[PDB]
Amino acid sequence: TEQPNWLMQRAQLTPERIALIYEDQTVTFAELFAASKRMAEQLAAHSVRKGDTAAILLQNRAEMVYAVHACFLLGVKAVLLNTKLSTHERLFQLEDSGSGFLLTDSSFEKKEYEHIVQTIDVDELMKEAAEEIEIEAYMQMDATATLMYTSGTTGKPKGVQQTFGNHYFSAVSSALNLGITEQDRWLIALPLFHISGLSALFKSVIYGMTVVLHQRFSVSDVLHSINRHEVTMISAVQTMLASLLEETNRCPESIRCILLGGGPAPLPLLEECREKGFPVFQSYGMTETCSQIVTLSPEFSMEKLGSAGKPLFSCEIKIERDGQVCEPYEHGEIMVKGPNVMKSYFNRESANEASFQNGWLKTGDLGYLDNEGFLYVLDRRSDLIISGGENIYPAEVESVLLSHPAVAEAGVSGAEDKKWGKVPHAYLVLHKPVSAGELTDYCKERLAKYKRPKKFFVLDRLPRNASNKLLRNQLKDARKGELL
Amino acid sequence: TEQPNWLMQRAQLTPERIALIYEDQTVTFAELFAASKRMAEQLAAHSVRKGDTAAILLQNRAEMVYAVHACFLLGVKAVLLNTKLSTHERLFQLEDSGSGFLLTDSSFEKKEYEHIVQTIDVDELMKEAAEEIEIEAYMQMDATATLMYTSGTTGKPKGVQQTFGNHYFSAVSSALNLGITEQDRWLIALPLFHISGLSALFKSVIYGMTVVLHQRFSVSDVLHSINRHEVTMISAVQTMLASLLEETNRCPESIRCILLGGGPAPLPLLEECREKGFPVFQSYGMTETCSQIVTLSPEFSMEKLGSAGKPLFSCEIKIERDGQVCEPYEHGEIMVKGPNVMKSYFNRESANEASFQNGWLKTGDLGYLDNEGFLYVLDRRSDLIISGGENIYPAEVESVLLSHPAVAEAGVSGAEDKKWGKVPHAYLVLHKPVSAGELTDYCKERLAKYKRPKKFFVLDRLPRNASNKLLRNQLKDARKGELL
Ligand SMILES: CC(C)(COP(=O)(O)OP(=O)(O)OC[C@H]1O[C@@H](n2cnc3c(N)ncnc32)[C@H](O)[C@@H]1OP(=O)(O)O)[C@@H](O)C(=O)NCCC(=O)NCCNC(=O)CCC(=O)c1ccccc1C(=O)O
Ligand SMILES: CC(C)(COP(=O)(O)OP(=O)(O)OC[C@H]1O[C@@H](n2cnc3c(N)ncnc32)[C@H](O)[C@@H]1OP(=O)(O)O)[C@@H](O)C(=O)NCCC(=O)NCCNC(=O)CCC(=O)c1ccccc1C(=O)O
Ligand SMILES: [Ca+2]
Ligand SMILES: [Ca+2]
Ligand SMILES: [Ca+2]
Ligand SMILES: [Ca+2]
Ligand SMILES: [Ca+2]
Ligand SMILES: [Ca+2]
Ligand SMILES: [Mg+2]
Ligand SMILES: [Mg+2]
Ligand SMILES: [Mg+2]
Ligand SMILES: [Mg+2]
Ligand code: NA
Ligand code: NA
Repeated sequence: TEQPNWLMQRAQLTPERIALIYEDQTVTFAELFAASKRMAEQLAAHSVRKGDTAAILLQNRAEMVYAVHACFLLGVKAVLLNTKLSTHERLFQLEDSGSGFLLTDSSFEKKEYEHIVQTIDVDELMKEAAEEIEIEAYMQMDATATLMYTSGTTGKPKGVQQTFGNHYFSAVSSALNLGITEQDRWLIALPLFHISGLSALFKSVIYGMTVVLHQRFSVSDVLHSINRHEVTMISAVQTMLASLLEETNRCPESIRCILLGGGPAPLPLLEECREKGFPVFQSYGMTETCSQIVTLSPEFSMEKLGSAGKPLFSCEIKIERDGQVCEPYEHGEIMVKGPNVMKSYFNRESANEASFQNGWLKTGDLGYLDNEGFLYVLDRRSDLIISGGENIYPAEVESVLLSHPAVAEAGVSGAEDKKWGKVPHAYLVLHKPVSAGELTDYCKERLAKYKRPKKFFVLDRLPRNASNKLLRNQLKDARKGELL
Repeated sequence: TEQPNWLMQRAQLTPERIALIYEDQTVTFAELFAASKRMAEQLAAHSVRKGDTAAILLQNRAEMVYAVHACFLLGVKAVLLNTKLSTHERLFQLEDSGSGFLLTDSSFEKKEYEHIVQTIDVDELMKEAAEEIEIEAYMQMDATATLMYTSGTTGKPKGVQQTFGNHYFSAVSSALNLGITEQDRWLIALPLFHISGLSALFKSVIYGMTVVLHQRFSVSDVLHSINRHEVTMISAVQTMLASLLEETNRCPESIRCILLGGGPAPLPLLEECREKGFPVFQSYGMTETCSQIVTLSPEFSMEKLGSAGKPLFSCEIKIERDGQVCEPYEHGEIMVKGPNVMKSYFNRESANEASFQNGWLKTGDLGYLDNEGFLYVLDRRSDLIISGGENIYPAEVESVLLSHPAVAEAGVSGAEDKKWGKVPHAYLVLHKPVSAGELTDYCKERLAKYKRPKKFFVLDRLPRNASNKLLRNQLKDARKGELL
């Protein structure tokens, strides 16, 4: 039921091994444990207690890594907040998660959260003296460790409860797939508030593996850092991968794995990576599975071009249509099972009832298996748009647009975009006149920047079926004029 | 609470990878699952049912690997029988374990067991037609998978219940310690009825790693097999390591890990291996921990010479004397904890109550921890003699000797042996005269070869404490004459 705290045990086993490279800082596992314990001590002085929930709002920094581990050492659930959200979106997640604390810094406006939660500046925190405490020496396998919001298909996101067991099994199953050696070093340049970034911190302490951490993604900095630090592993969404190949015809020799996830990649990009020797491992995974649950090796990447691979060890996948399992190549809903699959959504009894069916999680994605069991994800959802690896839910964007008094009805769908893959376009029926600029200013207070419509169209009615349900796939073809 | 059957998933994932090389003949994971399923179907036709217990009595052969997996595919607990035991010793274990079946071959005297268990000849079995069955597609993590007998300190051994979860976590923790790559291959030339050998079969399917299986250990054949099949990993007890060093001064280039366990090694041997580049990882582990639980890497083998190393990830060790905490360097009983620790001894109420203390397992070994947490096991037991990595319990050997009509009292202690480490000597008080030849003939029917006393001595009294308990340590000193 329990394991020794991973960071604590890792510091006991290999104290001097490097845990984190960040800018000009190198942090050993012994130093990481000491810093996380000290932050935990300072948090306990601000009355944080075992069983509490603490939200984290930070850019990728060493201090963010300390805060996550410090929560674990106190027995406190960590809510990872997306730094690009508007205040309005964060406030809902602070309230819905039951967070009693917000750990952030001066680059965010702490004042507008004072009413809901006790706000703590991580940099001022670390300057304070505090009593020593007895830390939580054990992680309970079925306890919720972290919460991440996603799947806003009804208009508001759901908090995914990720257990310590989920994270352990994700890291173990990935190591069984990719192999692990003492020389491996993993570069993380995507957000730590997504499981793509955060999972590397759990791999780090479980494997005893260095993470090279970047605050932002810059191709030139990443190539320099790979060379300076002998990086062997790197995670990317397809936009990042495309930017890398835009920069160089050759992959750095030390890279043995580019773990690609977070949405579909254009086929010519995968073909060019294979032709030029970039060792891309395409993968399929989500917040609910605590990162990858299916991965595709480069040796199959051309024969199975388009596939996300096979399930990781201990994990399982099937394709069902209306509760009947599908034959090979027959399209249906992707359902997954495994020790890395989330406990449940937080405080969403009805969604949990619908999403789980006898131990399997319904993903809401459509796909098929070929006759050797390789997974092919079909890009057919209209309730989800993926831009630069960031999920966007039309129901959320439509809810915000409807709230404007000039707006009678609203529909949002994804438009092709050479850089971002897809971007949201808005389709409106209006009571009163309103310009695109007005609408964009109105959305800025309520939606993260990547969620706001890149184009607006005006219609007399939107396409609906006989049950009055919006037909989002038909928006791009309806009689419309562009709104300026 | 369950995982897909490891062999089934591994065959699904990498069917063409080599699972087993035996007499240089190759078995892929696809072929291994097919042979294991077919033997399971043949066993079901002999009325073997989910929930039964089957004992296995086989030398190291491919068919013994099939049998273990076939049991898993039927949901049957597998009792691994030591092939060196007398018929008498094996009959006790068949009855104690509740085995309904015995899976063996014509190398063994099957007629002796058919009064207690239904005996099945694996070679005859594989020639039979049988109907297809629905195999058990999942392994229950807390269900007992295998039973192995050990710890005969009361005079009869105890059956260790090893769960699927125990074997999974043993394999994962070892991979996290040693690293794992697609090129790794593991050579096993020690009995599959010990967990030293059996654990490699589970590493094999979980990692997707070839096992090179030898029926016996010959140094020249092991060396030829390493270079022929590019072996990288090999398991050994110290007698095996000494034979290797007598044969060659150079370790084969492909070997990256010699995993040493099963008892203490002479320090000049460990120093010589380090001097000549043999990558020896000394370890501490037992049946009850489903193999290694503490291991030491070559980089510390000089500075920590005599150490067993540090606990594997997820595992823990402490030292206690009289239930009190022991400071570093303070001697006490080694106690261990981890997901690889056995469920319990089978139907041994008093032993389970005495051996488990608040979630920790008392090992019966004495040791201490240095100020960096490295474990030093002190060779101090007199209730256990280790001969060539085989455990010998004086209580068992004394019981056999006492049952002889001429024998009034008996005490067995370990004598130094250059080749085997320790061999048993017997110390006897006699009712009537009896020769050493007659006692040896008597012991042939009741004890495995390595357990039989190599020398007998006759005394008028044996060393005993105030409560008339034998003081086995002091037998060596006693006033005695050799019995010819
Ligand atoms: C793609 C990223 C790196 C782009 O950010 P960046 O700021 O560098 O963009 P630039 O090219 O430099 O230009 C900045 C302008 O572009 C805007 N912008 C930035 N991001 C987006 C965006 N997503 N969509 C639309 N616009 C964007 C900026 O606002 C700016 O605009 P201007 O001011 O100039 O006008 C960055 O977005 C990024 O890091 N994306 C990745 C986020 C992510 O990690 N998603 C994955 C989520 N899914 C999961 O975590 C589960 C699957 C998983 O675990 C996984 C995923 C990937 C890899 C591995 C795994 C795994 O299994 O381990
Ligand atoms: C040491 C071995 C290989 C010796 O056997 P072998 O038959 O090859 O000996 P020879 O020198 O060739 O001479 C043959 C005659 O020698 C007699 N004899 C054989 N063995 C012994 C013995 N142990 N003691 C005394 N005499 C012996 C025979 O009479 C033979 O005569 P013939 O009949 O041939 O004419 C062999 O004994 C051996 O394989 N020992 C290892 C057993 C073992 O596996 N012990 C480990 C048990 N402990 C565990 O499994 C838990 C710890 C663990 O998991 C582990 C252990 C080691 C390494 C790694 C791990 C791990 O954690 O994964
Ligand atoms: Ca500053
Ligand atoms: Ca990672
Ligand atoms: Ca893969
Ligand atoms: Ca953005
Ligand atoms: Ca054993
Ligand atoms: Ca007890
Ligand atoms: Mg950038
Ligand atoms: Mg099996
Ligand atoms: Mg019978
Ligand atoms: Mg031999
Ligand atoms: Na691989
Ligand atoms: Na200590």
